[PDB]
Amino acid sequence: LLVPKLTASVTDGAVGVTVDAPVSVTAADGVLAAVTMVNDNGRPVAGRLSPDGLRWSTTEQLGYNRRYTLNATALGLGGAATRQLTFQTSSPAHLTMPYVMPGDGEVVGVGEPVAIRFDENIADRGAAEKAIKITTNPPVEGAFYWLNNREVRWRPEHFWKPGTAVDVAVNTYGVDLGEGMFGEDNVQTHFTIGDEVIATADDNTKILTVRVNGEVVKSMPTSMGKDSTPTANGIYIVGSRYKHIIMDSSTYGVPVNSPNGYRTDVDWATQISYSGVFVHSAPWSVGAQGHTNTSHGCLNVSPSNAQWFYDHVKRGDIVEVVNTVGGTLPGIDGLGDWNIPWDQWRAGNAK
Ligand SMILES: *C(=O)[C@@H]([C@@H]1N=C(C(=O)O)[C@H](SC)[C@@H]1C)[C@@H](C)O
Ligand code: NA
Repeated sequence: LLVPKLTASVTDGAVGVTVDAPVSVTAADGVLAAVTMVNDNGRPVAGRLSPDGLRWSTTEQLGYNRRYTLNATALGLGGAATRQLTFQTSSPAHLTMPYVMPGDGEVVGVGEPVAIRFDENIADRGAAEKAIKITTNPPVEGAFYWLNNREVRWRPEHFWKPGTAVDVAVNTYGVDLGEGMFGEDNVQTHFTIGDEVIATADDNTKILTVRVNGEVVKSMPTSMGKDSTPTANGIYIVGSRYKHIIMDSSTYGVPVNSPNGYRTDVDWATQISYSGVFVHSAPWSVGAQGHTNTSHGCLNVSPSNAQWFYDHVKRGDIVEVVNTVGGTLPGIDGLGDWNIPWDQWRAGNAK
């Protein structure tokens, strides 16, 4: 007859035990008759034993900087076995919280990347990427790319196919993200891709044409950036929408009191770059719209066309600007991800 054997997922005296996984105990040639896990000051840890009595596991989040003591007894025909193990979990120098976009349960356009923004700089980008689990249905190849030291993006080679489910699990709790930095918690979001909405602003015609699944549904006269401050060419991703908003140039680095500084309240504004490009109402330039460029870079349209855009275009839809005397929108703008060539995006920049 064999004496029961106890096996635990941790070892007695271990330090730096990571807290991204549960602690378990398994019995062999016998069953678990008693399992308790207690922190430094005696508080019991929630756990559950399997019906067949063979495996116990913690069922709640284990804490950073804890010393836990596990006590287990196994009983079998051949006798008894009891063990006591004490171990210490990870002690972070710092915690960072991730924030994910887009919103949970949202429907977005075919240009929307998965966005994970940490509230601290990440020293080990690879460890962050590894901790982020993206599911797509139908499955599609995609890749991570960092816009800066805190925010990473994931997208496919081409615009999403309408009807695609996207699930994002950021499993950073218990994960060492470099230089003693650990995830403050996990976060999860799920979203779905809607209709293909692509609006093209052609500087040769000064028209903003809105296509939904390939069909023209709207043609808006526009006035883009004057030659001195032109609208950059390229692919812009639609972000937030505002019934009205005070445009403050200092938000985008430009002192209000300075030469092309400004602080103006505007109607029906749809943001399409972090650098401050909006589609918005411009009653002052309705005469110029469709004829000459007169703005600071924004896409001036009529009050009714700005409101139409507000009502009918959603986060993640696409605005393409072409044929202007500007350069190309920076790939790392914040809403310019599609201007990065796929070979470069796919290669990433985690190192
Ligand atoms: C965009 O060009 C700016 C925005 N558009 C303006 C315009 O005149 O077209 C006004 S300046 C009076 C407003 C500030 C900015 C947000 O980029
Ligand atoms: Na879209």
